Amino acid sequence: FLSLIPHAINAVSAIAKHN
Repeated sequence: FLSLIPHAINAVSAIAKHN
């Protein structure tokens, strides 16, 4: 459902947010 391109762009916040 295209729910793959906008997902990775969000995970980039977990890195930074996951510390």
